[PDB]
Amino acid sequence: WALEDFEIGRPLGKGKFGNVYLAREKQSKFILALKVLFKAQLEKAGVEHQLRREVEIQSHLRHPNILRLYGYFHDATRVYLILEYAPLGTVYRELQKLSKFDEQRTATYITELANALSYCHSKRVIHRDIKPENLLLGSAGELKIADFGWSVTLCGTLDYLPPEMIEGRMHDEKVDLWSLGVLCYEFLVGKPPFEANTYQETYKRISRVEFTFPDFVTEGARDLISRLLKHNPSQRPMLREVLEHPWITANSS
Amino acid sequence: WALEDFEIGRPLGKGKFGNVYLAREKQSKFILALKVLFKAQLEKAGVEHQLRREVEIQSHLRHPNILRLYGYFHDATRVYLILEYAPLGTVYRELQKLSKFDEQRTATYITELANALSYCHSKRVIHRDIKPENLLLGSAGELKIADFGWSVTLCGTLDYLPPEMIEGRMHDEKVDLWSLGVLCYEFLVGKPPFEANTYQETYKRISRVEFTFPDFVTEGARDLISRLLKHNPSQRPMLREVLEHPWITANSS
Ligand SMILES: C[C@H]1C[C@](Cc2nc(Nc3nccs3)cc3ccccc23)(C(=O)O)CCN1Cc1cccc(Cl)c1F
Ligand SMILES: C[C@H]1C[C@](Cc2nc(Nc3nccs3)cc3ccccc23)(C(=O)O)CCN1Cc1cccc(Cl)c1F
Repeated sequence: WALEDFEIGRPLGKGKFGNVYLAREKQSKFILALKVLFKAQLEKAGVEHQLRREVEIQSHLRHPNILRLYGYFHDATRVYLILEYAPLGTVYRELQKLSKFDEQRTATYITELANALSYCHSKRVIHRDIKPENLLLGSAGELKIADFGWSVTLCGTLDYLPPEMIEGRMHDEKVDLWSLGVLCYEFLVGKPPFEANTYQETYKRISRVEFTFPDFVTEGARDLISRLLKHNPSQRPMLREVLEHPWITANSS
Repeated sequence: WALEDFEIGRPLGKGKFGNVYLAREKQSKFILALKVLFKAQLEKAGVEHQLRREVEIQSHLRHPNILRLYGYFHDATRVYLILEYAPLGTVYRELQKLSKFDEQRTATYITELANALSYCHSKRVIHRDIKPENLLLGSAGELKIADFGWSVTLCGTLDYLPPEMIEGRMHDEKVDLWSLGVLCYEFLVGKPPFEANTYQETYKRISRVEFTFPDFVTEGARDLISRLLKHNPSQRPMLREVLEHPWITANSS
């Protein structure tokens, strides 16, 4: 794989880490997206190890609701990621356009997200927080997790370590349950549940789990969102509980 | 401060990070220990930031049961730490020499440790795991914590973070309560409570908190050790509870 194998189109975002472009593989004429990351930028920020781990994880993820990584390559200064192109843009842009989503559209997206996350959980892969600007849309309107936000000793010290230092990240697998609650609310309401005018007030609202619903949010949607937005991570439902929630099964396409 | 200000004596340990030596300040003839760390070694291991934070914390710690950092200095390639010299060596060496400690010696050391840790807790400083080889002894037999094992955002992301990602390290302040339990047991018994022939068996014993006491360990010592060695960090006592435990108040000098 080399840069010359691709015809480049319009930019699809610019950042300090990498630029993304629409591209076409020259031989096949297959449309895709090419992300170019600069090695020195990744090294200077101490994110190069984190990137390699996320790319290795992402290589084995094949799901309709996860943005596909077709392959990758590099040269002396840059790493190139060959990605699926999602033609309908972000869920964030769609929410801006529509103001808020109806219950069918929302339950469908939540199902797609929980399916992707359940598929990853079965491979012992968990995801961190999820933002709607990192959720892309395919030609048939399928949502695509596109952030790559995945995660999978000193001598003579084991004897002295407590269980929490050796058992690993205990309930880090529950961060994405809280993200589904925030997204389900944001999709129905048009804004995230803890949004406030200042950092301190936003922090207070999340830490105390202080949120209310507009009157139009229905009983089923409130029940699901209230179960997802638990302060204690272990009390948040399993993804299989989300997929079988009656508001989800009634409204999801 | 410069190297020429000190007369160097015998080595007090050698490692890939730094060498320690007995030293005497030339003008005052005051005995101390000088630790020399190589900047390139610290940088290559990605421990240089961690070191600066621990040294900054350690600069403000003045307690008879914490090894004193008198000051520090550097040149082009190395960082020098000017430390208190503890003439009676480690608690680890004393335990080897005596086989095990009596209840008075043990309760006294536990008190000294809990006092140091309580003093740090009041300054919002917590400690990680504690090993007896990092516990030194002063001329009057006072134990000295000497490991420096102390500890004190993306745009548009706060709205999407769960409480556990913003509230910080929740109960990391409880690791050192588990260390006091392991040390109290090791001091009375002569070996740590979860010691086993293999890594897998040691891991199993800590994770399941599977330990027993030799018949000679008394009721009071069992009560304290059993309260410290709780799997759930939040259920371990506060340091003030350790200091007021009747086995401690009865046996501590
Ligand atoms: C900064 C924005 C630019 C972006 C451009 C854009 N992309 C597509 N489809 C793609 N399929 C693959 C990659 S982009 C379709 C578009 C349709 C109309 C308008 C802009 C479009 C947008 O404005 O929606 C995409 C989202 N982020 C970047 C970004 C964020 C996370 C991950 C990735 Cl990989 C990423 F690129
Ligand atoms: C590898 C061993 C070597 C050591 C040497 C030694 N030190 C002292 N007293 C000191 N007061 C200040 C620093 S050393 C007294 C001794 C008495 C007899 C025999 C050896 C002695 C030992 O064998 O006990 C000390 C413990 N660790 C090193 C070590 C570990 C953690 C922190 C530090 Cl700073 C450190 F140096």
